[PDB]
Amino acid sequence: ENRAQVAARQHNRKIVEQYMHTRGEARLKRHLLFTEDGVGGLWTTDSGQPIAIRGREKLGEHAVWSLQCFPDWVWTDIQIFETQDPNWFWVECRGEGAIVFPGYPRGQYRNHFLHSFRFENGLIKEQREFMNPCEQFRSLGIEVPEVRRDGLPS
Amino acid sequence: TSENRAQVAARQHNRKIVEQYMHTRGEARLKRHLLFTEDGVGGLWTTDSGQPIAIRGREKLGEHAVWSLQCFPDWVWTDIQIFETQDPNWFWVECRGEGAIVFPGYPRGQYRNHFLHSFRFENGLIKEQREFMNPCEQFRSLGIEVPEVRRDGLPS
Ligand SMILES: O=C(c1cccc(Br)c1)c1c(-c2ccc(O)cc2)sc2cc(O)ccc12
Ligand SMILES: O=C(c1cccc(Br)c1)c1c(-c2ccc(O)cc2)sc2cc(O)ccc12
Repeated sequence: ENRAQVAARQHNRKIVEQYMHTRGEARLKRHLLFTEDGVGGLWTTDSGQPIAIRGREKLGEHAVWSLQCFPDWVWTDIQIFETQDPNWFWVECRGEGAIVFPGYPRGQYRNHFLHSFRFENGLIKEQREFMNPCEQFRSLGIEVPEVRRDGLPS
Repeated sequence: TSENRAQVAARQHNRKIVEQYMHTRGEARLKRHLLFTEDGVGGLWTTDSGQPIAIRGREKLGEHAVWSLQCFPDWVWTDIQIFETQDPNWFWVECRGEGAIVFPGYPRGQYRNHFLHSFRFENGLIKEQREFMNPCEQFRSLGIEVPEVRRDGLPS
């Protein structure tokens, strides 16, 4: 069983690496790193509900959109964490690029990210990204509310 | 090997400290800073301003606990999942948290959120703790209006 666990972890790490380094036109094929029922998406949004893209086909369709609205996106400062689960990885990184979001002025978006990758049978079953949406608000020209700190110590 | 045994031992001990931290609640929070190195850092990495709020030093962490017990009087971490990593001195935690929020100048509220924690260790104690959440949920708990990204132009 330890052999099976070890085997899984090394292959899955390569897939996380490939995902995090997928750039440009290659993003159109990134969904091939998922299971047929794989899910990806953004877990931290203004509404408090995740935005999940469900299914390898819908993920492939969505990459076409992502290529237009984040045309030069790169992940940077990539740190991949294996865990005691050979099928679960976490990634700490930054990301940056132009943001061309429908209905908003073209801007530049930079943020810190955490990604969760869960695997099934050698491919990604669930990818989740977590960030501070306040930085995406700023990139879109949306006013960020400020918590009053006057009464706080520091 | 002897080096592998030392890494296993460090990871097992550090996991116990992460567990203790995550289950520390009530008055015990006043002593949670003893789980840190003398120069340890803790705090909140995701805020409205985009800059972390870092509390630097075991002494300052203990002093800050006094404020934390006033403004989050009954905080609980729930749904705790602890992740060891290939670094015996680096752990991640996925969890939820809940409690009253009693922030100066705001109405008393109830705050619920999802959290990720990072714990880095030195010599058996916490050198750096960092907390990551979506601040929009804390805005809601304080009665602060959350801006809405318009979705009309997006694929549905
Ligand atoms: O930036 C995204 C995004 C980008 C790529 C994938 C995913 Br999933 C989400 C956001 C949205 C989105 C939703 C549906 C789409 O088809 C396209 C974009 S809504 C929204 C609200 C926020 O407060 C912050 C970010 C977003
Ligand atoms: O919740 C906290 C917080 C930060 C660090 C430790 C603890 Br405990 C709580 C926030 C603040 C704070 C700052 C300085 C203090 O001394 C006490 C509170 S400001 C702010 C702004 C946000 O948008 C969201 C959260 C906070």
